[PDB]
Amino acid sequence: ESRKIMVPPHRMTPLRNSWTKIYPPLVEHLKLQVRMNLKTKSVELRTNPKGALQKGADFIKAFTLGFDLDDSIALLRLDDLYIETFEVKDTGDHLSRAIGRIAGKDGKTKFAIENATRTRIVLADSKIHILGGFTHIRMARESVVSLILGSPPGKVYGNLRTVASRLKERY
RNA sequence: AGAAUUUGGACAAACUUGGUCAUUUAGAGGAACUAAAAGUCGUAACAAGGUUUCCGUAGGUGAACCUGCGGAA
Repeated sequence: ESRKIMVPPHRMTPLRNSWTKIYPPLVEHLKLQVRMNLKTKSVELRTNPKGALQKGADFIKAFTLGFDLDDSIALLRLDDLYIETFEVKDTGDHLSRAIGRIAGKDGKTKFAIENATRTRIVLADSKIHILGGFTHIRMARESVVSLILGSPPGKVYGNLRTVASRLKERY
């Protein structure tokens, strides 16, 4: 029993140079066997005779999606971690500057929402992936959807301050 | 045609000398109207929203990396 994760040709060279830190938790912590098909540009994970294949698939799928090495190791460990993918889909007007509104100047809005909601976000052209806990993904996604659908920067930043406080608060 | 006697002298800028119009009074009076300001400390209020990871190309190049431009997720 096996899984195949297709590595796109824009995350291929980081996979090869950081490959030597990717396969050791895949081959001794997880006890899988791992091959990298250079023909199909894919990663194959097979099970030996001696429920972790989905964990390894999510590990390399996070790296495939665009999350860094330590972020992917954080997904491989830390059972309470999830990752949500969505396109914008809500062109000059709407597509070419809603993503500029998520980013901001030097990505400071994305950095602010990452630190406020304790997720971390990779923003493609229009493909947003979010790695966090369940409630953390909920709040980061609500704020990202907010500032692609139109909200004032004061409103989204006040909501970010408030969500940081209430997510870290007991009671 | 010069020159002065002129040949006759109309013309005449500047100087005396009464009224008209505009303005200054050295200024001083009169008797009207209108106006008259007592309140620590108050800001930077003032403003837009292209990040990650590759790929090509031009330049700066230890051909590494950076920057600009063009694409991909």
